[PDB]
Amino acid sequence: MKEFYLTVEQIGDSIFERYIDSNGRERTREVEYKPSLFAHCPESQATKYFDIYGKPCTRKLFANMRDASQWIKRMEDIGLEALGMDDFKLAYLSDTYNYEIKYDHTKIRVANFDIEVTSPDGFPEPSQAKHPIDAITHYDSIDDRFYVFDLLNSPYGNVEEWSIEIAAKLQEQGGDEVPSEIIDKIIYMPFDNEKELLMEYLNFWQQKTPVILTGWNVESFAIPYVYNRIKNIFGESTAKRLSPHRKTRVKVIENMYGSREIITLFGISVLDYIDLYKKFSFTNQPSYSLDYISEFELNVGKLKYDGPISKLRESNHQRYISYNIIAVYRVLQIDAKRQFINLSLDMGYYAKIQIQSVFSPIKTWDAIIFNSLKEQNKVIPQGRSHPVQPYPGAFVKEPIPNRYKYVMSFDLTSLYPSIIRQVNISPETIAGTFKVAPLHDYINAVAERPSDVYSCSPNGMMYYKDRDGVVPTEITKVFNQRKEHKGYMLAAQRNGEIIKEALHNPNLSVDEPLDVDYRFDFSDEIKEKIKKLSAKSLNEMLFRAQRTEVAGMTAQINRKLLINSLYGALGNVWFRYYDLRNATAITTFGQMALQWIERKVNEYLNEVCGTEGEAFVLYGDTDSIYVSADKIIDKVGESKFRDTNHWVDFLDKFARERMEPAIDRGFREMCEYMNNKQHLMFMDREAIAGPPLGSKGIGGFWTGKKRYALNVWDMEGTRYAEPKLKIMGLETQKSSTPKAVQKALKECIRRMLQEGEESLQEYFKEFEKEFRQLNYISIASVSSANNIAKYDVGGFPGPKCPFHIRGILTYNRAIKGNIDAPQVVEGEKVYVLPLREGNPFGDKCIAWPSGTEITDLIKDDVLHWMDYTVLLEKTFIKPLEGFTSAAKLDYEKKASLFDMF
DNA sequence: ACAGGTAAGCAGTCCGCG
DNA sequence: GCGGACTGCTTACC
Ligand SMILES: Cc1cn([C@H]2C[C@H](O)[C@@H](COP(=O)(O)OP(=O)(O)OP(=O)(O)O)O2)c(=O)[nH]c1=O
Ligand SMILES: [Ca+2]
Ligand SMILES: [Ca+2]
Ligand SMILES: [Ca+2]
Ligand SMILES: [Ca+2]
Repeated sequence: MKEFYLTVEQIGDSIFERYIDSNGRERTREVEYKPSLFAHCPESQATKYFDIYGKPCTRKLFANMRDASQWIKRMEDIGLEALGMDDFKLAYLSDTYNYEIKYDHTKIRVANFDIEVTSPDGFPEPSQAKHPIDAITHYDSIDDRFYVFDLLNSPYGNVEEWSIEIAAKLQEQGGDEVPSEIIDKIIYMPFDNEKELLMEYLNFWQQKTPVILTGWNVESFAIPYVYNRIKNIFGESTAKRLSPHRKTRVKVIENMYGSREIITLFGISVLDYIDLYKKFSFTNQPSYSLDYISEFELNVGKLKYDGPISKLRESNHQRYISYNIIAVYRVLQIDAKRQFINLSLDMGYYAKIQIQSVFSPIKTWDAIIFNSLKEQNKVIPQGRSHPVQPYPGAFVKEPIPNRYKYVMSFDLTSLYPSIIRQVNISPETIAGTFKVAPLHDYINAVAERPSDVYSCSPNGMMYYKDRDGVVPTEITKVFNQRKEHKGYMLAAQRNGEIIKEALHNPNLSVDEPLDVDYRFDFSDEIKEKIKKLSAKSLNEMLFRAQRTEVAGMTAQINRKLLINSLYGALGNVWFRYYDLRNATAITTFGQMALQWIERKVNEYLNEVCGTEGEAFVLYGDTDSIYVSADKIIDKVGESKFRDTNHWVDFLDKFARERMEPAIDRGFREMCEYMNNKQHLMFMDREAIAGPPLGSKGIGGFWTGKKRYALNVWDMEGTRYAEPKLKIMGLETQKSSTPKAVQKALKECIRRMLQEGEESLQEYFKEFEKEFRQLNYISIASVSSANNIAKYDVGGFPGPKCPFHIRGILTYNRAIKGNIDAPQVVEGEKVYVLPLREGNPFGDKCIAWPSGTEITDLIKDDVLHWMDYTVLLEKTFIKPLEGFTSAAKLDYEKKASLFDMF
């Protein structure tokens, strides 16, 4: 089979590669890569290498990478450009693998692990590595086994071996409840002492050397600690065994009152799962502990136990080890669902970069663009330095705060990416410029046509319509990929709504779920069978459908992230092809396009409907417009409408039959105006919102820019079984507003849109009345803790000290001394609560690490001095007042005027 | 260093106000 | 004895 790399590193004048050969065996080699750079030369001297702009270049082979590095320096010490790929690692791959890489993941060794360290002291700082490692669970994807390393003897207590039979029993039977599906894949290994533990671990690591190393927070804790622990004991010569090439690099970076350590192991690709989740999950969590995340993604338990984790191993060792095995497993479950590793490999092998580089859009695209240029024998430009500069972006229409019964939305596809393709924007397709007229002239189709021969943009740039352009081309490949995966996703969504509509006929029968591929729209034969299935079989299918959707989502939203990131890279000084002229061409064209079609859409509707000068487009943001469909329902009036689904199907057809075509002709015209390479401004219908038939609900409302809510019935072709709320920017969508309030505010909104003002007040009085009995954790607000020290001023708030920071300082003060209470980590999330006058803490609020309960020491005080009144006003009432106010409505009734009656 | 701009809402301060 | 006019900090929408 076609070969493919595993990892690659540059060490001195050599390149170290681990790869899979034609036979599927993992090999390693050390190459004295002879790099090759370029320099401009006289037009006469002819060759095959030309820079992206069409200039001749002479190629220079170098004895070794070191000589090529010194040549780039000498070249700058002179003032001449030094073209070519300066990152010799990438050049090496590009050379070694000149073909679309087809890899086999079953050959890639993905390791997953977690360790435990008892510490009565406090949190075992990896830099110090003072306490012993008493447990290690390491899962190997090739062997598909959990290798468990237990330390039975330690200065913190000796314990009896772990029992796998006990781990398997249910909690309720005094067991640990370790999943059945992995009990057989566990290899338990007890040890008399730490040295033998650590020593046996390293030999294991030698035999099963990880290619991809993942885990939860593994990069900032596990790895560092196991490195420094092995260092402080056997010496840095042994510790370096963790690297297959015996080479490590330790970067420091210490805070104002803390020491953090960054270890890099050459020959291994570390993908901390928390970093993968932060970048690809598209979520913003109140806490990032595995428990919180595990519950959010899998709906599993809280992994409970009694006492501090510091005393867990000593009092219930059986559970301690079982909990360590389960934690490692939970990450596997989350990944089996989100599939971030697969995504990483896909992106990695597509661009020919180190796998750990998928975190860098700039690196990713540099390699993609590079490889694409190599094929046409072109030479890439040299990276230059630039000063940062602000530049304009998208346009956002100021909405009129109010309610909106029926609303319909429209939106363009991969906007910026499409704009790049339509105008043919790229570092080498620049033709020139043109005197520009105020932006509103082009919108109003009044300004003179910029060019008759070139592709143009309202910002004054012109691009060749004839040529190709590596960016436009390379950006189209990834875009087509997204197209596909988005297809499978939306299908899984639709198939999913069917199963829900079917959960209304739960047939009293014993079954087994159908065997279908949820990536495709269910066929009639299937749609036929499902109607007869049981609530049991239907649910498993719903579950499988949703897991298919999530998998699709991951695949699609992240390819979208990538292409949108190429646009951003154009606006970043570190990008080899940085250029504000191109970035601005994109955003400016966007501002024009959005408003251009606003003018248009407002015409065709004022025309058709009949009225004149009536604003149908009530809002818009970057590439979307929300059109009011009241008059479109008025010209027919609530009449020939049997049930809600009636007019929803009505509007669906109106947009799909009339509105859209109009829009297509509106953008086709603009493409002509700007004389662009090709028309790709495709704007289709999005959401259809409004209240249920004959309801007291307002259907929707806006309060300001980026702040609105709508009761949607159909979204991009999916007809929900139950109306789904679409809220944007309101408190309900923010991680900082307490969970109880998000849930409560969302119910108020739901009642406010689906039902009338009566249901809202009814629920408002109810909530206000019960608010006091909610758990403290669910009514606490959340916030990140940045620059704590900065406003320290010796344990007290400083100048302009932030509420959450303040609340932290009061915390460290209430636990000051007894080093055992969890310390708030600089840069993490924290729960925050307001304290009434007279509290023993000496302040109006207190803060503590999120995803946790406050230390049992101060917990009862804070519970007693909680200012429920401020919490209700600030987090609930104030924002509620915002929604109802803008929507012309009241939550707490009003002066009946008929009072005394 | 390591995709980008737009915009809202909360507090903290400072300053005008019989 | 605050109101609002800025400013710093968060976090969401594109
Ligand atoms: C979400 C997002 C958008 N944008 C820009 C580029 C986008 O094309 C534009 C509009 O964003 P979106 O409408 O969110 O997305 P999209 O147009 O790219 O694609 P689609 O709706 O088909 O999924 O805003 C970014 O630069 N970065 C981002 O992270
Ligand atoms: Ca743990
Ligand atoms: Ca879009
Ligand atoms: Ca769409
Ligand atoms: Ca959009």
